[PDB]
Amino acid sequence: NSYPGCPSSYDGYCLNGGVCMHIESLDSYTCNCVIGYSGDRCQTRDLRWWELR
Repeated sequence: NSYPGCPSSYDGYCLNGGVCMHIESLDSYTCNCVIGYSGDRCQTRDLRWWELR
């Protein structure tokens, strides 16, 4: 499941320019970036159309 969360236990999980979101798949926290950036946060500073509709 997906859940909006991102404590200060990490450290700007999202960098470059991305939002922070908590996951329920394993109670893990992820992040979302934008074109030229994505993955676990914004590490994947690449393209790869990662969007639908």
